[PDB]
Amino acid sequence: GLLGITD
Repeated sequence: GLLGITD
């Protein structure tokens, strides 16, 4: 989820 990156 962080900046849309994986988590």
